Formats: sequence, C-alpha cells, structure tokens
Amino acid sequence: ATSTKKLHKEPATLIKAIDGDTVKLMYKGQPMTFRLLLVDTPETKHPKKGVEKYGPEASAFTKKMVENAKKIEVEFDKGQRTDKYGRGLAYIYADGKMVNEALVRQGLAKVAYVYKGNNTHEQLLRKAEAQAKKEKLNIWSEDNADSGQ
Repeated sequence: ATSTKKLHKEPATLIKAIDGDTVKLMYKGQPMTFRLLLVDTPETKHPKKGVEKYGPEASAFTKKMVENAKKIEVEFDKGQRTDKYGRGLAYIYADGKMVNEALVRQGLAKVAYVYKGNNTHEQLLRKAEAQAKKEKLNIWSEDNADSGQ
C-alpha cells in the first residue's frame, strides 16, 4: 500500500495516563511518557466560561482508551518522536482505536501541530475537531471560539 503515511506501528502498554494528551506507556519494555500527536487537550482551567477545565474528561477519556486497551500501539511519525519535555510524540492506538482522533473527536481536544513533519493525520484531527465543533462536543459546547463551531 503506497501511502504518505509511511510510519510504523509499535507496541505500548498502559502505565499511567498523565493528561488528556500525555500518557505513560510501556514501550519496548520501558515506561515512557507519550504525547498524543496532533492533539491539544485543555488542562484544568476555568470552571465557568471559555476553555473550561475539560482536563479530567480528556485525561480520563485518554485514560479510558489506554486502560481499556489491552493493546496500545503507537506509530511514530516522521517529524519527531518526542514533544513537550521529550514525551513520546507519536500516533497512538488504543485497542486499535486512534486516541488522538478520539480525543479531538470527543471534544476533549483541539487539533494541534507539533512539529513540521508530524501532521500526517492533522487533516483528520482538524476534521474531528470540526466534527466535534459542528456537533458541539465538551469544549465545543462552550462559546470559547464560535467561529467554526
């Protein structure tokens, strides 16, 4: 299959969901704090209006997928392998489902952009964002932007 997406699936086991977009997984037999590619999850911000504290929601959704997954896989992109603090920046599958998408598809994330290179599914995340926007999901239930949502 000829594709722009010439990446590589790799195994990970859930150790500890750190954030909505940061997760310690076992990779190659060692714990590493992974980073959800193309994902922008909110921290525990304001409990009123705007970009609310949709952090536990995001984190627990990520956590959900990763704890629920018996198989977590990752796929390192062509940009970078490490983000934030050198977290492991990669595509992430949880029981085969894409965490990144699912987080931004849930309305617990926005489409980010990490590094020039790793954005091979950014289209999908922006689409999932916009999907969550159009349906108005979690963050998108807020008037934080209202310029696409």
